[PDB]
Amino acid sequence: DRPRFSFSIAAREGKARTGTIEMKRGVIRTPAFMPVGTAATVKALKPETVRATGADIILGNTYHLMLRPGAERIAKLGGLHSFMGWDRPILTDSGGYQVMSLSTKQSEEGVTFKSHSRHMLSPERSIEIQHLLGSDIVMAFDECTPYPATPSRAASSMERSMRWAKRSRDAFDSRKEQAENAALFGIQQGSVFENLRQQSADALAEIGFDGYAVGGLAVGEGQDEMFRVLDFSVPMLPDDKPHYLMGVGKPDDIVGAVERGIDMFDCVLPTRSGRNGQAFTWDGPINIRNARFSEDLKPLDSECHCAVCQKWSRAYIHHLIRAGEILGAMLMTEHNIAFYQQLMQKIRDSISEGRFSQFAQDFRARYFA
Amino acid sequence: DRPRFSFSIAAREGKARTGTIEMKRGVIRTPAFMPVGTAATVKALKPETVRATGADIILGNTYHLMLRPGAERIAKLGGLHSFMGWDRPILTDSGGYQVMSLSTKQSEEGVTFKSHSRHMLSPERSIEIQHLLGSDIVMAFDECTPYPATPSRAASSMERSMRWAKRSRDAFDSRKEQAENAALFGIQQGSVFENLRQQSADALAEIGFDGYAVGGLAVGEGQDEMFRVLDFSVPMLPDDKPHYLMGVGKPDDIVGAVERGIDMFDCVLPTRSGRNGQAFTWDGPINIRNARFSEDLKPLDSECHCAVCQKWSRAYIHHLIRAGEILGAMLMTEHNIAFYQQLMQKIRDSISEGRFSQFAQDFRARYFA
Ligand SMILES: CNc1nc2cc(C(N)=O)ccc2[nH]1
Ligand SMILES: CNc1nc2cc(C(N)=O)ccc2[nH]1
Ligand SMILES: [Cl-]
Ligand SMILES: [Cl-]
Ligand SMILES: [Zn+2]
Ligand SMILES: [Zn+2]
Repeated sequence: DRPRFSFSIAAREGKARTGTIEMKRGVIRTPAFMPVGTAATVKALKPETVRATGADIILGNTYHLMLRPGAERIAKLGGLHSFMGWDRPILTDSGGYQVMSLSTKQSEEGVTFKSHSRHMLSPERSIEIQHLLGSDIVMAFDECTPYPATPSRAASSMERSMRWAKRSRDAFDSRKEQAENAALFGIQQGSVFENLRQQSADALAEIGFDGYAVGGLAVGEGQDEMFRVLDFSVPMLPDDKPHYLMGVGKPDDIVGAVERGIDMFDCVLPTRSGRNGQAFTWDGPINIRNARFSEDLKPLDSECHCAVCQKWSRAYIHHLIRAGEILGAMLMTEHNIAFYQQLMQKIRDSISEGRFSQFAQDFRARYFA
Repeated sequence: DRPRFSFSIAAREGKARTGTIEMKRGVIRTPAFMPVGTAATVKALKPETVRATGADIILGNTYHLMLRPGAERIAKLGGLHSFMGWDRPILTDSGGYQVMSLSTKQSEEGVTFKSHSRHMLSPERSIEIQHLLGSDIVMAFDECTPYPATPSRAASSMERSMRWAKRSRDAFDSRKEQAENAALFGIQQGSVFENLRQQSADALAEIGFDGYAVGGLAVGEGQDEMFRVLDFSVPMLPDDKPHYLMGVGKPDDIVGAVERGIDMFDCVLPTRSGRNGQAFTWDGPINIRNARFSEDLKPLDSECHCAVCQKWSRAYIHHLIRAGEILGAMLMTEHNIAFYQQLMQKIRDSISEGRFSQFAQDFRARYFA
């Protein structure tokens, strides 16, 4: 039987790594992309279709699930895995980002908020909610500093996040069944400031976590600045644990983040933009609503191995999306998630073969041609 | 290789019949239920899922397809079968019902209408559109008399429909590829009036068709009156050809119509009401939105063999529908279409075994308990 948590690095190229996370509910191949399952569903896909695209793990949103259908209710029904029919690992976010994005009164104890009914989130309650859901990878409860942030405000926010990281650690460890069966990741903060990022990394490593997220990015800073912060921030984290870049991102963001040592990603882009008509291809994204696709018999992408590209034309999917048909959302989403997984597979294989730098260059030349 | 069209009756009980229609693109088991594929999609289902539920044939809507994406466009892309990915028989309605329901200037030539752009439908253009789509069962272009109708107006409308039935026959026969590969059904009209129904049946049998629809019902008259009209109307049609009741209906409508000699059905009820939260069960319909289902771990129906009932709870589907999630529409629709197909299978098996009258009684006692 698999362990609670084991991360093994099988191959490296520069800062990039490829390997596996073994957990009780399955193996996660890294670098990994996690489809987002907001309200206990990856939108427009059955779980078997999510798995068929190659996903090893999905993300669930604590903030949404605690509001609807409710964490205690999900626990009474047997947990999130049983409820939605996904039996593999699930990583849950802590709610700290979405509570400030979608709901607030902030204090050292936590955050009180009104649902978009009054509710409360603290390190202790966030960890408890993630336990009730039956999460496999639990995220510490933090504060995602807005961008831009002054050094003083970034420091105060990071310091609070580090105090909350210790509270998250202790709450997780107090719950025997959670501590024995799930993993806990800490979140580095510090905005764009190298000294704060170092202080945050040091605090998290002193507490000790199973993996380390780079928080506070993809908040409006742009790719150049995100990459600049990753350049110095990722090396500060323990090398032997997974590095998770939260909320990223576009295909080119993923490639460059892997070049900088990131092992895990999540983003709503493939699902949300798929429903809006944007399809990812190796020649860049296309908007299938465009009239130029109305009689195009080619698949969404000429090389993609997904079931959508084996079976339906651009012309048909164009019609479905223009007509507002549910099947349009289904087909666009399956293709986009499959494309993302094929990207991750090419990344993993190229690192394993010592040709990832060439892959990244070739990928960019074609994607942006 | 299968013939263009062969209907064979394998077993009978009273007025009920069970058998098969063999066509080039597949065999249709009768009595048959056709899921409705309005705009080149059975809403929220891949074609493989439609087939997995047991459907042998689907219905396409000429009125919608001629407006979006266009009949000539579908032909240029290879036909409706290729376009949507359904390789089995498709029956297309003629557009006459939907043009008056959804769009008008009526004349002996046809109907001119504004899209909900000005457009035209005549017997000749309707048959041509159905050819361009590549329909396997083509419906004659008619006029669905509103209910209630005075005897004079019902007669005038039926007489026009019979003139249009001859024009439909001649247009179909003029097109060699259509005449050799598709079938043509005529539509009986005459409102609720026995003498007009007889005149219409006689006119259609004189022209000669591959099958005969009972038109003009399920237009507000209620089940008692629909059954009363079927009592005298179905025996007027040729016994050796299929009898198609257009736009019907609820499970109990289907059972009673089979008792009266109907072989084919279509209805949006399972798909449309599924998206609205109504699930069919052997104990009657339920509305999954109801709070009583929020913690109900049972499947939608306790006996249903569909993939939804094998895998997900009422509680989960309740959550999805309340949240407006696409997967809720997908799961409700797959279950409802599967339920309808299981109903048709039980009907076919009970007729084959000479126990359909008992099945109908047992079905009604439980469904309405
Ligand atoms: C889409 N961007 C994004 N940045 C994030 C940062 C965090 C975080 N906790 O710092 C979480 C989710 C995030 N999503
Ligand atoms: C839902 N009721 C319904 N009655 C129909 C009658 C016709 C007809 N052509 O008489 C066609 C479609 C129909 N749908
Ligand atoms: Cl999404
Ligand atoms: Cl529908
Ligand atoms: Zn694809
Ligand atoms: Zn079912």
